[PDB]
Amino acid sequence: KPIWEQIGSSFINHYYQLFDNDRTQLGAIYIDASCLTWEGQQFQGKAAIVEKLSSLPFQKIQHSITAQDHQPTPDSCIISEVVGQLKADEDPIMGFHQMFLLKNINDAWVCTNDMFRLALHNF
Amino acid sequence: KPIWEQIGSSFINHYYQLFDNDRTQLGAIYIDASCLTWEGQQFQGKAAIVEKLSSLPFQKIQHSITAQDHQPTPDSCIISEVVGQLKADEDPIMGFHQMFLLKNINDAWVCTNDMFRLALHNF
Repeated sequence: KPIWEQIGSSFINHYYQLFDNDRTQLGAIYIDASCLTWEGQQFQGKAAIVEKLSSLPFQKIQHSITAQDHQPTPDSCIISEVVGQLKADEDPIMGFHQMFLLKNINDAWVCTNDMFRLALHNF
Repeated sequence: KPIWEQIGSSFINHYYQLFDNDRTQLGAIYIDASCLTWEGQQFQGKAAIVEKLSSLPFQKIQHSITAQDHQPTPDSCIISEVVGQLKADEDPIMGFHQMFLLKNINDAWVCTNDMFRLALHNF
């Protein structure tokens, strides 16, 4: 795998790792200019984004990835796509799709753009 | 609508008009560094993208957008997300998801990163 795939796959892994153990720690991977579109709702900046994710009414959450793709961009960013399922407490299993735009700032890969959508009908 | 939504939306609309009515003209929206991932397979560079699009086995296709989201990025690009359905010739209706990274180059909006995937779930 090319370097953008190694970085992206690793960022994806670390992201869900954090999200699934303590989403209040996701601030380390967003910056003030970060944009998040979560089920059509928009949020900008590390504070507002973490607040939104933290507000999700779940105690236990687990992401399982069924597919991911990564590409390099001309401004040296990495764009990543992920599809999978999520198990939050006793809720029925739900499919999700997520997109990330990554940029290296201050020698750290951060997410500048995040778009998340859930499957309307699940098995 | 914010400017990034107006531009992303018109680009999306244009891309599908081209795809559904004259796909041989799709190369015009890409540049040499553009990258495409088609149903999980990678085509890096305009030449490979163009050849792959030219190879599509369908004679006629129709796309219908059901949802879209757009965001501005720090380097002034626009990241777009499209959810919809598509029907090719006699194949059954299928769900799809597509992501586009847009950048104004030589003062024209072009797509630098394109990720297309068929979808079994309705996002």
